[PDB]
Amino acid sequence: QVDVHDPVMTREGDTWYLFSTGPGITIYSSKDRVNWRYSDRAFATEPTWAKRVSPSFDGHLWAPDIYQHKGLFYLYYSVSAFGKNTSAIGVTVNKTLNPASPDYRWEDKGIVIESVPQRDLWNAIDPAIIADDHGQVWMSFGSFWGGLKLFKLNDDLTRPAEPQEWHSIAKLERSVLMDDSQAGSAQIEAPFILRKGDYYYLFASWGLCCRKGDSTYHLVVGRSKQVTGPYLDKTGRDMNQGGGSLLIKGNKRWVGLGHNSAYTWDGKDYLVLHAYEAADNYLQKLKILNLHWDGEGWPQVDEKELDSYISQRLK
Repeated sequence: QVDVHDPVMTREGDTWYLFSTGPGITIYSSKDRVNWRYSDRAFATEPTWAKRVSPSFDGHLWAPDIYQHKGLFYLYYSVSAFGKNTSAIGVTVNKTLNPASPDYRWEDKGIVIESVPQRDLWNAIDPAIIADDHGQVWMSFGSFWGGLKLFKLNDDLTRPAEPQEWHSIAKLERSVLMDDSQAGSAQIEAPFILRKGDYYYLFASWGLCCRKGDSTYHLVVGRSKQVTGPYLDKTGRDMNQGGGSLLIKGNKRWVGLGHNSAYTWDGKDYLVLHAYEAADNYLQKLKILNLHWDGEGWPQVDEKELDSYISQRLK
């Protein structure tokens, strides 16, 4: 199976592209969303500014997002360090995703936004891009600290619009009296927003990833009429006060899962995530699940598809 973390996806013409946390942002390609061949790393080495944001930076970019805009491909990515909020989200652009195309090259546009310890009570990782009905485009992001944020992008989608317009969209408990440089116990990260019908649906990941056997990582969801919130769960609780309705959690076979994306392709909806295979040393694996919608306007997935979806890494 294809091992990925924090997977996003897009489609250029007839081929699917997948992007994963990994060196330079790992890129895979597939004509059927099942059998995946390696395509490229977006960055050969790393972004030139990466080390001054995060001195210890190991070469692994985190938590990508892929967004199509005015004929161009915008790939957001995160530079960070483990357990810290010395982080930034960058964006690099391409005219195409086909590596053998002469127009293929990724150009770095640099830092969209950066978090600084003791200044910011948020962590500048885990971008997701969403457009609204008024021609505006927003970035949602965040992990731990004071939770998840939404801000308006400027016209080229490389920086916050000025003047700035920000909105908190999901949070868990934290006292400001805590050391600002510490992650805290607000185990929440990785917003993803999908427009469906009259609602925007905010997915987030709760609990702890990356922890083999002790991983409690799972997905919750809420929904809002406006992209800027408030996102309420099934019981009517704002996600800004720790609301969020269980979408999918793990079992004996898949211990922890999350950091999801979500897409509408050819009139059908899909959930894209990673899940830790307990029979394979808890190694993250791509899972694509059919995303359904009940008669009350809430998403639903069949967890058995954690087993029935079996990706294949080709050579």
